[PDB]
Amino acid sequence: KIICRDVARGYENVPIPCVNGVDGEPCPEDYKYISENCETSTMNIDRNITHLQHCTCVDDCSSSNCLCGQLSIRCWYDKDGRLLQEFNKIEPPLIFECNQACSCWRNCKNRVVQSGIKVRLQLYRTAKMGWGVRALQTIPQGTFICEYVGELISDAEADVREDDSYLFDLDEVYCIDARYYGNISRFINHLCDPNIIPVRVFMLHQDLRFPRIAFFSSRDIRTGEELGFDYGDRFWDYFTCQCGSEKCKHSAEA
Ligand SMILES: Nc1ncnc2c1ncn2[C@@H]1O[C@H](CSCC[C@H](N)C(=O)O)[C@@H](O)[C@H]1O
Ligand SMILES: [Zn+2]
Ligand SMILES: [Zn+2]
Ligand SMILES: [Zn+2]
Ligand SMILES: [Zn+2]
Repeated sequence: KIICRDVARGYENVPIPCVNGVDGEPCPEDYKYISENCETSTMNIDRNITHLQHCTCVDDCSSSNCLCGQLSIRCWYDKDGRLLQEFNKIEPPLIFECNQACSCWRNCKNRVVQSGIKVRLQLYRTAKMGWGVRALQTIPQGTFICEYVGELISDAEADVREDDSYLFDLDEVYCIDARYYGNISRFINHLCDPNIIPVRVFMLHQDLRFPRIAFFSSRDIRTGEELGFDYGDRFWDYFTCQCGSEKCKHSAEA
């Protein structure tokens, strides 16, 4: 049987199994699973602790006076760590989580992304799109899913790389390249009917060149459902969409 118990090798809060019920391809081995972003050449990230804006809260950061919440416009997390229904899912705001400069505790309410993966996912072989990721549980709208993790590289570097299949733009542009080093998010396919959205988030640094990319569910997700986001019209403008949705706008057909 083609199967891996945990492609993350214990690095995430939960296992991420792999299965293939479709064809003869073994679990992918042509990359290195990493749970946090890496660098090869240095990006010279502004890690200066004194450049962090931070809050003075000594409660759990649930009040509207939390500076970090104000930097985000408001804290968009409800009491359970889910995005509020009012969250702009078309044009998400930048999220500034609490950090090591804040007065609050590490368990405050403004630290969802930095607390890591909580939902049960599976790497699996799709019918027509290669590998994909699907839910092994129901997941309410607004739930943090996973971060787009990979190798941070410059625009000029991305421009000369052989394989652009695993690039996520941090638009002056830097990219996250998950080709050689990446997490579960490298396997998330494009869907014309998407159920997750990427959100830019700041945690341990606030170097605006380098937002981290957090996927949140955009609606309730059912068990077994493939996870997917909108790669965008510019990406689509070699191969055509196989999402198979009645709404597909990028197939060879339509
Ligand atoms: N909607 C879609 N239709 C056809 N291919 C898709 C797709 N979304 C993603 N892909 C494929 O997946 C690549 C992005 S990386 C996503 C994981 C990939 N399916 C894998 O097996 O490793 C794209 O280059 C394309 O090959
Ligand atoms: Zn606060
Ligand atoms: Zn806080
Ligand atoms: Zn704070
Ligand atoms: Zn489609």
